[PDB]
Amino acid sequence: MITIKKQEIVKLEDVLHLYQAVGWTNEMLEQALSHSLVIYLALDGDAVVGLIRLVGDGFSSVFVQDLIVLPSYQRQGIGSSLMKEALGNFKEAYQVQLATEETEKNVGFYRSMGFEILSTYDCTGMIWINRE
Repeated sequence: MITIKKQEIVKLEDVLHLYQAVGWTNEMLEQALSHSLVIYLALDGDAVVGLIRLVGDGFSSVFVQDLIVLPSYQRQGIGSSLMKEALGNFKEAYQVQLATEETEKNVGFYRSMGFEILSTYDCTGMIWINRE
């Protein structure tokens, strides 16, 4: 049913429906898509139903920047598949990280993928809020 395909060029038109599906806010994104380490798509025949996008230097640091499945699919291992194929390229990267809404669903899913929350190690993510 579902195809996981590595992508070399990803144009925003072909994936904008996925970001809309979550949405939206803010594009930097057109530019971002060219400057990522890797992108995989999830395909239901010809339909684009999921995306993973990794960023970073690819050696010391890799970040799971976008992980999207259409909320209409899901719970059939699409997110897992996307994660396992993309991260397979980076199995020796020094640190691999991500930031998520801290819900039981999100956290339970990333833990099933082998990720742990930073507080378990007395660490924290921080985000730039005040730029002046």
